[PDB]
Amino acid sequence: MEGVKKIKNPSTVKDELLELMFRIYRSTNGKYPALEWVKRKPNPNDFNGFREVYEPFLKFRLSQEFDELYTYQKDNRIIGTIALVYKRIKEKGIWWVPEELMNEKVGLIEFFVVDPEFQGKGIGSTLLEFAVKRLRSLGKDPYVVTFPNLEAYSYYYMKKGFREIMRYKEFVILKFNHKKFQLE
Amino acid sequence: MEGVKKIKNPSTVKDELLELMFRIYRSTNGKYPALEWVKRKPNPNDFNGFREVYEPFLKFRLSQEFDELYTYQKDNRIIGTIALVYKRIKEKGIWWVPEELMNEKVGLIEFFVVDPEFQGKGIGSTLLEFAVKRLRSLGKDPYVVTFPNLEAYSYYYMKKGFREIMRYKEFVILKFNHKKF
Repeated sequence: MEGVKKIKNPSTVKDELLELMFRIYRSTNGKYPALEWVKRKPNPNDFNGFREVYEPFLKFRLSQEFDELYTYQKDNRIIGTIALVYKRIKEKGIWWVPEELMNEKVGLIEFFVVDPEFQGKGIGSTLLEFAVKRLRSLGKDPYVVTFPNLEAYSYYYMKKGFREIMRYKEFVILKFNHKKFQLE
Repeated sequence: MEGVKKIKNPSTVKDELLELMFRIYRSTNGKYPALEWVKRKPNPNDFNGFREVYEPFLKFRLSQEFDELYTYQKDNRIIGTIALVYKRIKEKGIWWVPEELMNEKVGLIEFFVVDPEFQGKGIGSTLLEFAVKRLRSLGKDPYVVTFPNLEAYSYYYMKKGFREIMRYKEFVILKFNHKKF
């Protein structure tokens, strides 16, 4: 048995979600989920370090930020998630949200992920489609945020001695730094 | 045996490279290799459509863009690649680089990939480190070009009807356009 399932009280699945987010952090080698408020990011295989710096963030989002949390479950197991934020965005304090998106027709989608062992199974499409329609039925337009510095090559090169020097056109040029490389 | 091999005549392993690159195309669901000029990218599992659009580029690059091509092999099997461009870069038709950065001190690293089956085994590091060293020796400062739009989330969302509306240094906001979807 499987399917989309709404979580009545998002905070009650924090532990299960925490572990799902860690497996993703490890599978993506520290790429996701994003840790904007973290100076030094923990090793992707370090769960304790991950939890210590992510648990507080999740606790807050599950309690206040998220207005609706949806998950894809298979036999009572969360293998996919997606959250909606639409209740008074102007007062949500969402760090990336500009004044232009602080209006009644704005709907935010976030916390969208899929268990790394269930990719290309149609789960992401089902979740996203459900989320887009849910927001629409609420008279809201769907918006999302993304972090380009997480692009695969840039991310790899960056932690390999390269530094950003230019980003003209649809490209981002990086340059190797000898002193930065050895700094590892 | 295994290790890094310098391909004397890059155009000789064109077919094997095509095969490897298609495996990457399929493994990254159409993300890599980048097909910028392509308005309508072929389905990630469509080898014929992939070749028709990518093979001509690869062919040109192997013969006219790359000055040096290195691979990492396990016997005759290519499982990693990396190329160097540092000779007369102002005359290779390169469009993904600024005119201000096309001097004799510039060295370009491209065609860097590793077979999806050999991740986290040190292959990538070995090749990159080799490339960087070789470039520095020739008195060239190594540079690479990346495509931010290929970021996992962006790429996925853009494929699902999302379009960019606002851009910031650390993030980019995307809005769903039903009328377009």
